[PDB]
Amino acid sequence: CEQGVSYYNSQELKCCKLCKPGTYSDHRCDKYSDTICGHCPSDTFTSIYNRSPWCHSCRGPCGTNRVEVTPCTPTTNRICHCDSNSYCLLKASDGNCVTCAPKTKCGRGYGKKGEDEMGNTICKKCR
Repeated sequence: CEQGVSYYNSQELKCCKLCKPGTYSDHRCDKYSDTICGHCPSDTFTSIYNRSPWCHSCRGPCGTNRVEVTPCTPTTNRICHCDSNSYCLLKASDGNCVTCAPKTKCGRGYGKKGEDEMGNTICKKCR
């Protein structure tokens, strides 16, 4: 069977179509027909070609101290990032930041030189 297109159905002894992101398996394939895929209901999603019986619930609204970098769409879960003044202290596997921390502010006579791998400010002295 073809990757991200179909899967092997041991009971029907044939490959059956996978459902595209934004859809889920409404009816498995059988001797007569191939998979029947339904549209994800509102506030739900599927991000990969799947055999899912239902779509996944989108995580709730981000909030004031977060920016909604990725909206909740039939193919995308909602993704929340820290604002530009902060960096993430604990990331979720999908990139969603659970915990934001403010970036270090450079003191008087200092300025931004760049950021470290964690996203925090690196300060240099101004000449």
